Amino acid sequence: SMQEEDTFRELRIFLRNVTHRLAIDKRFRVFTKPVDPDEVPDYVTVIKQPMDLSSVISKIDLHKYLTVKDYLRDIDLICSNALEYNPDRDPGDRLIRHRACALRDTAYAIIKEELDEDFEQLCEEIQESR
Ligand SMILES: Cc1cn([C@@H]2O[C@H](CO)[C@@H](O)[C@H]2O)c(=O)[nH]c1=O
Repeated sequence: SMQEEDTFRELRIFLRNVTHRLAIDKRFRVFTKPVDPDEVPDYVTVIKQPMDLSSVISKIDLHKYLTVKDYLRDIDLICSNALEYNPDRDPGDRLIRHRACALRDTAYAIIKEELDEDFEQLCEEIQESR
């Protein structure tokens, strides 16, 4: 449907806007790009599904997200990866875990305030019909 395509285009605009606001926050810099393999060579072995905000933008533009739920699974992945890969009591690990939790919480709070539930419901229904 042309009307369904308008729905998804609006979803994409909304997701780019949320992702931009996360990406510009200084606390979340570490999550804006894939990690440096030369810097952290065991990362690809420990973390099988790397995710970051640049990859999220790429996925939005590739029409990979048809719902906000599918977007949040990738935000959740950014966060869970950070908790799994940096689990220690040392301050560097604690800092990154705090920042990961904050990224997750911030994304969910923006969505809570700014996503219309009926718009998400529409997206989910279109997705489930395909
Ligand atoms: C996302 C992430 C990053 N880092 C460090 O910050 C650099 C830039 O991402 C990485 O190369 C790594 O040294 C980590 O140590 N753990 C992580 O989970």
